[PDB]
Amino acid sequence: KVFGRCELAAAMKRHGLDNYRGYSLGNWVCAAKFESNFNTQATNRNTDGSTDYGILQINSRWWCNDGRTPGSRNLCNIPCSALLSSDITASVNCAKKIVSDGNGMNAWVAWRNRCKGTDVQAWIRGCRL
Ligand SMILES: CNC(=O)/C=C(\C)OP(=O)(O)OC
Repeated sequence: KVFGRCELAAAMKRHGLDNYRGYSLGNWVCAAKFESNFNTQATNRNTDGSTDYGILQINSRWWCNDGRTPGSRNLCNIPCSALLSSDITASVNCAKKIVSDGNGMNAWVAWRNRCKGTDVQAWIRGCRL
């Protein structure tokens, strides 16, 4: 699924991500924008052989099991495929563990480089939430 901007905002709000660990909904939307362009089925191989999965590009080196990432962990206790669902529940739950790990949303490199410090509120401008 390719979410609309406000559609995704509403889904993230519905699943308790707005102001989770103090990150406003804008931040989650901006991150998903530059991670997946809103597309739940987004996958990208990393040069180290891990893969990033879904709207928030959760990585198999630590978070989810894909069975092909030697040495990795699965700290969200999910197959990475479950991060590709139309329903964002699994991604949202794992993103909550990721963002609580200590470095906040800086774990998402695209958030650091493209969202951090910006007028992230634009991402939810005009949305009925
Ligand atoms: C295209 N994939 C990515 O940008 C992966 C990002 C850095 O990983 P998170 O989303 O940082 O992974 C837990």
